[PDB]
Amino acid sequence: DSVTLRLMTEHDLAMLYEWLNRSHIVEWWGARPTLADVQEQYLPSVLAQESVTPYIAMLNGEPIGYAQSYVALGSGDGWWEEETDPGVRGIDQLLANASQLGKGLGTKLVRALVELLFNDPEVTKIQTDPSPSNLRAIRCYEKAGFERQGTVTTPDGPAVYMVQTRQAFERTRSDA
Ligand SMILES: CC(=O)SCCNC(=O)CCNC(=O)[C@H](O)C(C)(C)COP(=O)(O)OP(=O)(O)OC[C@H]1O[C@@H](n2cnc3c(N)ncnc32)[C@H](O)[C@@H]1OP(=O)(O)O
Ligand SMILES: N[C@@H]1[C@@H](O)[C@@H](O[C@@H]2[C@@H](O)[C@H](O[C@H]3O[C@H](CO)[C@@H](O)[C@H](O)[C@H]3N)[C@@H](N)C[C@H]2N)O[C@H](CO)[C@H]1O
Ligand SMILES: [Ca+2]
Ligand SMILES: [Ca+2]
Repeated sequence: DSVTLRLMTEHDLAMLYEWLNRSHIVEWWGARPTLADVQEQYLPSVLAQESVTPYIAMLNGEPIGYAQSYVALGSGDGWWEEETDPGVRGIDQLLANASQLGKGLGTKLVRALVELLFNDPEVTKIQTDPSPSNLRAIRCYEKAGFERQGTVTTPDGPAVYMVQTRQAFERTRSDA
């Protein structure tokens, strides 16, 4: 059914810790953080100082994944140094359950996150940066309305820079 987003809290950290150690996640995210790693890195107030907002994806009253949005400009640590536009938001996300992968749930999560961010009238464009090897994530982002721009170097290595502008989001709301 319907994928929604709520803010992540401190109460979600043990669950997030478990998720980040599942093999389908460890593969693409990180790696293998301890409980204390997750607690000190993903505490919502700690993420705040990075301009990162954490969310839990919800489906039929159950938590099914983690997402984050961030302000690209001024990200620090070598991140997004050529950005000039404070309206740009980036996203990252994962699905908690291996049994639920490749069933279009990720596309729904991404669509829900993109709609959320464009409801901040200050947001001009959403970016994402899946690794070149992560073809499944790239295809998920494409189905969700993102377009591949090219390869950029990040502190996590080269990435496929993908974007969806507000104008593209407006134009793809109706077929009128
Ligand atoms: C910037 C970043 O966040 S980097 C990426 C982040 N996270 C991860 O990779 C964590 C582990 N993976 C996940 O949590 C999830 O797979 C997500 C969120 C990346 C994507 O969600 P999913 O539900 O699996 O994707 P969804 O099914 O909606 O779409 C994936 C597409 O790739 C295709 N696909 C499925 N498996 C693969 C694969 N192994 N290789 C290539 N393509 C694949 C699917 O068929 C679908 O395309 P199609 O509908 O045209 O046939
Ligand atoms: N100052 C930064 C802050 O801007 C922010 O950077 C963002 C990262 O989090 C994202 O990576 C995450 O998602 C990836 C999956 O998409 C995982 O492969 C990765 O393991 C995970 N970390 C990047 N894709 C985009 C960055 N802008 O968070 C950092 C540490 O948490 C801070 O140092
Ligand atoms: Ca505002
Ligand atoms: Ca239209």
